[PDB]
Amino acid sequence: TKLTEEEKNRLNFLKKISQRYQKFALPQYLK
Repeated sequence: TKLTEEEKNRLNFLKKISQRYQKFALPQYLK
């Protein structure tokens, strides 16, 4: 597929970059 794959990738890319992107702001917690 073209949607499932991409959507499935975002979950990996986000979690992959999250490792380094946790100080810039971290929108995770409430805002």
